[PDB]
Amino acid sequence: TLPDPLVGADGTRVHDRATWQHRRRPELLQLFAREVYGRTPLGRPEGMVFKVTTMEHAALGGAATRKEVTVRFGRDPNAPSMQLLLYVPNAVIARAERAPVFLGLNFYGNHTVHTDPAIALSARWIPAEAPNGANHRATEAARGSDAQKWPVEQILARGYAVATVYCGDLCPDRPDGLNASVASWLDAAAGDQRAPDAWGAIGVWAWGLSRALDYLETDPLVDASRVAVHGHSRLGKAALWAGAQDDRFALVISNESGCGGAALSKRIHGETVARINTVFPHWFARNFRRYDDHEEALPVDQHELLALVAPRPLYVASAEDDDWADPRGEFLAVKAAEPVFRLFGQTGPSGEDVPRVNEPSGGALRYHIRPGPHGMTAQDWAFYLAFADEWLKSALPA
Ligand SMILES: [Mg+2]
Repeated sequence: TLPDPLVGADGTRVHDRATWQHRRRPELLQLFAREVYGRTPLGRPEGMVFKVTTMEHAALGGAATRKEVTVRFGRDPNAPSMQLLLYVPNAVIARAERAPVFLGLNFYGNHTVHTDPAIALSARWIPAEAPNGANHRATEAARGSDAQKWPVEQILARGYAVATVYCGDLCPDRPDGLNASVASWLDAAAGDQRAPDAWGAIGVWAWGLSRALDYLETDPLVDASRVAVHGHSRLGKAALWAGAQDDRFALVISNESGCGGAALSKRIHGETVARINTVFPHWFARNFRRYDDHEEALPVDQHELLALVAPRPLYVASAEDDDWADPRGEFLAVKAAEPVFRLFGQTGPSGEDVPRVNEPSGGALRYHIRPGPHGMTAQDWAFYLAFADEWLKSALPA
C-alpha cells in the first residue's frame, strides 16, 4: 500500500504546484535523506577548482572536441577530486552554438567508455568485475571495455555532448569504499563510525553528478541548462537521487535502476531492501537497514523519488529479463508518480500493466521495457535520444 505523494506528512492534500514545490518536495527530500540515502551534508563546497588537463579539437576523427577536466572539491591541491571526460560535437561548436549534454557516471573508468587511446587511464581502484583489469587497476586492454553502454558517436551525431566521471572517483564500489571516499572528507566527522543518517555511495555518487554540472556551467562549449543526467543500474539509482535533489538537471533518465532506484520497495519482488543492504552495506544510509524485511514500514516509496523530478522530464526504463530490478515495480512506480506529473500538466504512460517490449509510453514522464537482460543497449539509447529531442529544455525562449 503506497503512501500518496499528494498527501502531506500532516495529512493535508496537495492540490497545487506551489504547495508541491515549497512544502511537499522538502518533506520528501528529507524523508529520503534520513531514511534511505542518507543526508547530503552540503551541495557545492567552497573553493571548487576546475582544471582542464587535456583538450583535443579533432577527437574521433574530427567529430568531437574532447576535454578532460579535474574537478577538485576545495582549493588546497590536497583536496579530493574527480576526473571528468567530455566529448562535444564539433558540428555544433563550429556553428557557434552551445551543445546540450548527457551526463552520467561510468562503472569502470573513463577509459572504458570509448576505445579512444587518448583518454587518461584511471589510476583509481577498480572492481574485479571490470573487464581486463589487473590487481584492481586499469590496463590498456580495458580501453573501450564498456563502450556498448556508451554510443558516443551516435549521441554526438544527434547534437549532444557526452560527459562522464568514474563513480569510483567519488566512492569506490566496495563495502569499505566510504572510508576512502568524498564522504570521509565532506561529512567531516572526527570519529570513525558513520552516523545512522550518514550518506553512502549512492548519495556521494549523486553529489558528484551535481559537481559535474557545476563544471559544465563554466564550459563555454555546452548549455548547462540542458543537461540530461542518466545512469544504469546502481549508477541510475545515483542519477535519480541527483536529479531529485538538484533541480538544475533538465532531464533525468533511470536505466534499470531497480531496488532503491525506480522499483517500488513495497512490492518485495526481485531484489529487496534486506538483500541490497546485506550485499551492498555502503550504498544506502545505515538507517535504511531499519526496513530490511520490513518494507511495509517505509514512510516513502520510490514513486515519490520519481515525483521529485516533476515537472522536469523523467524517463524510467526496464529490461524484460531483469526480474531482479523488478520491471513491473519500476513501471508501477512511474504510474504512482504520474499524479504529480499531471498536477504539472504532464502525461505519463497510458496502460495499467507493463507495455509490450520496445513500445515506449508516456509524454514527459516516459517508460519503456526492452527485450533482454540487465544492461544498457543501443535500443535504450535510441529511445532516450528521441525523448531528449522532444522533451529536453530548448535552446530558445528567445
Ligand atoms: Mg525489488
